[PDB]
Amino acid sequence: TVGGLVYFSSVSEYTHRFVEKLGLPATRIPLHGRIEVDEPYVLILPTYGGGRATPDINHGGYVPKQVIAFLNNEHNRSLLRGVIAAGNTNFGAEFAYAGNVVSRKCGVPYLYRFELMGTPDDVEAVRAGLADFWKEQTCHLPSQL
Ligand SMILES: Cc1cc2nc3c(=O)[nH]c(=O)nc-3n(C[C@H](O)[C@H](O)[C@H](O)COP(=O)(O)O)c2cc1C
Repeated sequence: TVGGLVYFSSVSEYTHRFVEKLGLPATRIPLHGRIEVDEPYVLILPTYGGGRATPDINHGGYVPKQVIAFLNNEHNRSLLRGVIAAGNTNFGAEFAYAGNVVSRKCGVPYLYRFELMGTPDDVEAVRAGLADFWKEQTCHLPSQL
């Protein structure tokens, strides 16, 4: 069984580069237009909209508009199981804040955060963490009595 993975990456392609390094297959949310997915997934997304030294989870701009639109589709949203976020620690209290926003507002675990295209340690930690994450779903199977 392949873990479900969905990501967004802008013209700078840093999240795309991270996903390529992961060695796990993934579906990219496009710059424009609707897509749909069919099986449970973890979302990897970068953070935009920074600037506010004392930020608030509800202030808009952190989550890419294409991700908001993707998650407005009830079926896509129903299949979201967790989030991994990227950013730049120079943003301080706003570092990787899209992960905070998605995890709190969609009620899913915040699995990991990283900077830019990620380090080798980030790649390894995400590969191991995703494996452990999907294994934990096997603790939730229906009764077969
Ligand atoms: C306009 C703009 C705003 C950004 N705002 C934040 C931010 O609030 N917090 C953060 O951690 N990174 C912020 N970043 C850094 C990006 O999240 C980072 O460069 C990321 O790697 C971009 O991913 P992408 O190349 O896949 O689009 C911002 C970058 C830009 C260009």
